[PDB]
Amino acid sequence: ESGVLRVGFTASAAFNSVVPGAIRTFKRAYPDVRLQLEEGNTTQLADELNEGSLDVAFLRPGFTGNERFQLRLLSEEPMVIVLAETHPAAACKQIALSILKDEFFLLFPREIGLSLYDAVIKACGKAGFEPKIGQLVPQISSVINLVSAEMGVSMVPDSMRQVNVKGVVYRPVADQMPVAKLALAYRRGDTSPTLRNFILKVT
Amino acid sequence: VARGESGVLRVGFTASAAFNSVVPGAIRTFKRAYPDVRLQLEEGNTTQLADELNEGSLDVAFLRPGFTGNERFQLRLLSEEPMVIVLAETHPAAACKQIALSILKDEFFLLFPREIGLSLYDAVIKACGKAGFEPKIGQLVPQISSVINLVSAEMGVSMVPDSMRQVNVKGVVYRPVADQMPVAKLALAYRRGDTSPTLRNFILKVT
Ligand SMILES: O=C(O)CCc1ccccc1
Ligand SMILES: [Cl-]
Ligand SMILES: [Cl-]
Repeated sequence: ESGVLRVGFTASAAFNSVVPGAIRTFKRAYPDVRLQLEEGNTTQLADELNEGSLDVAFLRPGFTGNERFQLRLLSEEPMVIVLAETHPAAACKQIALSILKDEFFLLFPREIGLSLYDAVIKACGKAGFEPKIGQLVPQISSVINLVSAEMGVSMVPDSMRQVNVKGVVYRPVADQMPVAKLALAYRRGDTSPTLRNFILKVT
Repeated sequence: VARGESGVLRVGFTASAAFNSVVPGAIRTFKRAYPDVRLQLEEGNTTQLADELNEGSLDVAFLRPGFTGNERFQLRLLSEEPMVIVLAETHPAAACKQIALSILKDEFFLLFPREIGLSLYDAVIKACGKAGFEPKIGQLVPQISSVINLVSAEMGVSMVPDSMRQVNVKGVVYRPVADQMPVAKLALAYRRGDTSPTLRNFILKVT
């Protein structure tokens, strides 16, 4: 219809084409709706849904509260490896996650950064080891730039390939099939026509 | 032994600054040539990084000059860099190789909170200010990366450093500004009189 709609997403989720593609499709079909967009991590985006300062969110499932919200599983992209071009393993078409047992891992801060981190370590432990914590920077951008500086490595969703930083390469892992999970989140009982049309343009 | 071969150096940099090739390049060079120093890297906006320099929780920073209180620190001006226009592929102005800023006087602009960004925000307003308008503030997001993803959603336009060409997001292109010459300055800030050897060797690898 027409009105306001507060849409949230994680910075890493925004690269996933389904996030700007849904905002594009909704902006075109309902150009009178006042869109108000927000960026934030999974837990903070959930607190806004609870309090009411947000209507729908592109977040990662598994957070503590997925029962009291309506969760629409969206897509599953694979997790690739960020490698410095100077690294000798960059020549490999596919990397065994086992090969990076002796490298530092630049990941999200262990605290509010609860998304993806837990997915890296779970896929990483399956290769039979636990990554030593390298540098902890709260943004994917700086994670990828810090790999360019030869400060370590990391695992990122395949949608991170759009960050074409000179000096880094993106290679999938052949040992396993790690994936990044995304979900559409909104409260269980919402009657907003402006919101309703959004889940319909997403799905 | 205490000649900078070993020890701890804390380096700071802003989000946008990291994309510039000087920041990563300097770090690897220092790392390569001084493996045994514990590098403690961290991100922050220029205001936060400078305060960390003054308070002693940070040894050197890659920040943007001009911030208030910068005369208290030693600033080595790094290489300047032009500011390009970001816009969706579907934008009709994307067909041009160079864009005039007066073209987008009513176009919604996708900027960032002035608190998270002082200089780049100032450069944007000052550029459009010379173009003869104040930018229609559309949405505000915290990381720059996110304005490029939001510009992919046709939610407006924005102006970012030329380093962000590396953000090759499907649906956005970058075209330089033709009617003016916006720029994005970068400096290396440290304490005037910090004689930490590890710090001094680091300045050598930057300049
Ligand atoms: O580099 C940035 O991320 C924005 C530039 C900036 C940020 C904060 C203060 C001055 C300049
Ligand atoms: Cl000096
Ligand atoms: Cl001086």
